[PDB]
Amino acid sequence: STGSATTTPIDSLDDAYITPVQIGTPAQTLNLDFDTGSSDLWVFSSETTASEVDGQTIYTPSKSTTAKLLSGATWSISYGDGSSSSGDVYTDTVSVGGLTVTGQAVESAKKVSSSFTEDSTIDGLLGLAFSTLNTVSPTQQKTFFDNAKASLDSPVFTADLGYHAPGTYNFGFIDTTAYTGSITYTAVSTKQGFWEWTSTGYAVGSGTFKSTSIDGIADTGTTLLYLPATVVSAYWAQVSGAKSSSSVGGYVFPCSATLPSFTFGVGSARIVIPGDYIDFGPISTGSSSCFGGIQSSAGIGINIFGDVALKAAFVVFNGATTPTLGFASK
Ligand SMILES: NC(=O)NC1CCCCC1
Repeated sequence: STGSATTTPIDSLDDAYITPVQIGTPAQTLNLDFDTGSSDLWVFSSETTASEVDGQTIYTPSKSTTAKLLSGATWSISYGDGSSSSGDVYTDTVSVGGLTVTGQAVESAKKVSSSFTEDSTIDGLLGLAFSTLNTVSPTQQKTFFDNAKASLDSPVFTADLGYHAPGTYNFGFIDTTAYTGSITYTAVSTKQGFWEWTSTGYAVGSGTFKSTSIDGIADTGTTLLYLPATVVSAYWAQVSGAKSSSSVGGYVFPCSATLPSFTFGVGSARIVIPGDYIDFGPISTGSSSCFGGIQSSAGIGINIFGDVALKAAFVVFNGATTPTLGFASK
């Protein structure tokens, strides 16, 4: 089997991407944030505290003839950005882009934090990291990808995120028309439950490539590119008037600037992030200070190849017995 679904930016900055997901019988279509940095499929629901719902589409398990309460199971998650959600669990039929899993754990939110309530465009998350990070207790549950894997033509999914445009998530096949050149594969460590890999180095604009190992995660659920302070300082030193602002919470730059590109290494290959991809716009409406798309990871404890990096590539998440990542230009 295979599936193929279009992913759409939630706003004009590509702050996140939503992909329609069919849940239940008859189908209830919710727009989920596909997140390769977490392992829970959770939804706004008929159980969510009413004051915490503001425009999201909800899953109502009582209207699905295939929903079953997973007796005793609860979940509770806290993300890197400080947001959180918790609730109970149903099993139900879940389809993505024509690919169907029966008996998927659908985590129903009883509570969500303010950042979720305040984002009317995201109806929940669909986690695509390794199932070892799933929060369900007392019986940990499998991701949608882990449940689908055995039925797929090939045990893979691909992320093809657009810059200010729709893209695609494919399951079970590699669309050889979606990228240029060849795919370079690189080793993955699953020891922290993430798609964790080591970049071979970087370049700023037309500068010389610096060969240096940068361990980090491929995370579709993180907006920005978080890298060591040495690397980030080197990038923003090329932008007149850029500075790290403690008050704003990262590097800012004059909105009048033209930003340089940023290149990262995948083995002997190179992925170039155009400068425009690094512009996240005014810090506040009408400001001439703009927020940077490359930020320090110093305060995180891990480097994160988030959407700024991934949307410059066609990315293969290879879930073979020994997982690997693949990157191609496009
Ligand atoms: N994706 C995140 O922001 N945090 C993850 C940490 C590991 C457990 C699942 C959530």
